[PDB]
Amino acid sequence: MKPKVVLTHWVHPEIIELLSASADVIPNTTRETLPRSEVIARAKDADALMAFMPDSIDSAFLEECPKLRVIGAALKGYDNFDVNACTRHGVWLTIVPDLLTIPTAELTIGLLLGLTRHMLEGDRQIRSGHFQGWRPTLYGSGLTGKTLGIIGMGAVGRAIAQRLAGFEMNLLYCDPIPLNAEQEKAWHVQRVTLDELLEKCDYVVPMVPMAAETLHLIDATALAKMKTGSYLINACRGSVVDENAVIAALASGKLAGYAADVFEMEEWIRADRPQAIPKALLDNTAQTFFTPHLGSAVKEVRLEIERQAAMNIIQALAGEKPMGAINQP
Amino acid sequence: MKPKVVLTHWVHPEIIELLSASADVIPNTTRETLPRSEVIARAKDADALMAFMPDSIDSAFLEECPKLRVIGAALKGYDNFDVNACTRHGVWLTIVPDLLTIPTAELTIGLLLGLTRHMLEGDRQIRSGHFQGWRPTLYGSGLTGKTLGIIGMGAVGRAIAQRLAGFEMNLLYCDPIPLNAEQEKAWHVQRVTLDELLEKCDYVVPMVPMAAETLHLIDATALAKMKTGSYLINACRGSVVDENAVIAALASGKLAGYAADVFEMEEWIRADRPQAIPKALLDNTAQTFFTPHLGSAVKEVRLEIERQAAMNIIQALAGEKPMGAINQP
Ligand SMILES: NC(=O)c1ccc[n+]([C@H]2O[C@@H](COP(=O)(O)OP(=O)(O)OC[C@@H]3O[C@H](n4ccc(N)nc4=O)[C@H](O)[C@@H]3O)[C@@H](O)[C@H]2O)c1
Repeated sequence: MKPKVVLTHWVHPEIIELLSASADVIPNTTRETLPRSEVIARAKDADALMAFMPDSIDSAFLEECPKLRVIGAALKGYDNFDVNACTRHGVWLTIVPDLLTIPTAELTIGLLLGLTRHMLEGDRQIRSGHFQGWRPTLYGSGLTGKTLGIIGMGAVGRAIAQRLAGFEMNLLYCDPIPLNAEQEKAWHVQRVTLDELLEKCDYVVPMVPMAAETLHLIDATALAKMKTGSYLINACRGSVVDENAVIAALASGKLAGYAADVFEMEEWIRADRPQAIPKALLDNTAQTFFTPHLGSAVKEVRLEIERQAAMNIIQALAGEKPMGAINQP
Repeated sequence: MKPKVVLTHWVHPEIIELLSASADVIPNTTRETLPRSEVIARAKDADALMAFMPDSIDSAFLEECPKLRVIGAALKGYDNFDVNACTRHGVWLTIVPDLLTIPTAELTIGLLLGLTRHMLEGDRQIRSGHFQGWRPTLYGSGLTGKTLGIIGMGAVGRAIAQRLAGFEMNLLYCDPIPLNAEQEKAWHVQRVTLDELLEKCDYVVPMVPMAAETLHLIDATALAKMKTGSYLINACRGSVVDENAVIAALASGKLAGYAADVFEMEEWIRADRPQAIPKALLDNTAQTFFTPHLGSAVKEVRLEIERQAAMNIIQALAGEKPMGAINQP
């Protein structure tokens, strides 16, 4: 009998066919997240699982699935997995590197341009049917000559700087790890401290990992150091920005706008956590621009992420050591 | 008429004999890489292609080979292939299992010993004809009693630690995921943070698994934390080490030497890659030891890689789903 593989979320039909040669596949045929109780029910006698961001693989999950030999995570960050529990239960845990970086950088620049040029309200004005030509409205803020700061010059930060290098801006970054001289010259980016960054920037773009030290890194104290009329673009992680302080800074005029691909509400791991995006942000269509965690939502990229997770499962089930393993069961 | 298979690079004669049973084989009789135009000229009417590291398969290539049914990559990865273009053109794309671990670990230790014991300069002095017996020269650094640190503890790192376990060294490692307690005791290897590792090590060996690769893990900041007089050995991947930072550390005396099997000029997916090994490294024969990507240049391993690629081609040409498929055409 073939091993069984459960996929918790929708995958491209080619991926199901690929896995079907060596396993019986139980897919999620909908675009929705199944409740944890239904994922566990399907996985209880599975040999393999393809896991996604909404899955929380803890010891209780693994105890319900005694046949599991590999979890192929279609993800880079494995915060939602208990790796040591996987290891103790004899379960390979694999991830996918690199693939999310560039589409997230591209989306961040889209949020920057959409927010600073009032493009959403512009589209709404077009859809109203009342367009009759140019009007002296929706005057925004341009990029050339402005100062943009990247907090965290890592994979996404470097992808963003490379792309903004052609926009004739003044680019700053802060990071405990500096770029080298060739990189700083290539992108014309200057290293500063976080305080200097917050002081000088028209646009602030946090791209740090979520850690104890970066929880609410952009809080009321950071916003108070920022330039009046500045913009904040958040596509890193939901709780790096204090959304209640942002609401206050928009109300007072400290921030001219806020754009975000990520939200505190999706950080289910923290106890003090809201279950909805604050209404004062949702109602403020004039000053905000939001996307539902679309950072890596590019069809060709999602397919290659799914392919890497599938190959890890195939390799593990064949008795090989999977290419993306982070543990050793 | 049998189908035709084009092999872009040299293979062992028994592989050509294996393929000859079901296909007419067009080999590369030389040890050279053919220009792309010649590969296309051979493969325009081929049913199958065996591809290697120097190959790159894009949509334009596939448009010129309308009879192609399978590309069997003699590779454990597929960065140089447009997988979805293969799929859309009806072409199977296959890979082989990762067979590189142990020969890479062995070569890394060869690099360590050759570099630290001045063996290349020693051989030069022998061939100069002027050897007249022992002299107080070419004094190097030994292994016993010294501290060596492996950054990353996946398959290759574990192979290195197992082999260095008998050398009476102080072995350290860092990895987000720890080794088993039985392995730590068996190899006498101790987990430390990266900072502790860089601080304590006479020898530093970056060997991060594919899931943990990051650009310039060893940069100017890391090198400034290392011990003065230390040695750096890179058989991992070119992008792991900032080669211009290394040149500066050799020049300053921070590094006593650098050995490498891989080079930044090899990173054809990174936009800002170089196209030569820096002249300041090539000239420095006194403090460097280099090999041209030989980590798995072992006859047994190369043969098995070719054999698996040939079997995939044979399977696909016979109308089966090949065992190493990564797509579904
Ligand atoms: N919206 C999405 O769908 C999406 C997609 C992918 C990723 N993400 C997010 O998940 C994270 C991973 O981003 P990353 O760039 O891949 O992570 P990393 O390379 O480790 O970060 C650079 C680091 O910054 C550090 N650092 C640390 C502390 C400090 N006080 N200052 C620092 O500066 C340190 O030195 C290093 O350079 C965010 O970046 C963000 O992108 C979202």
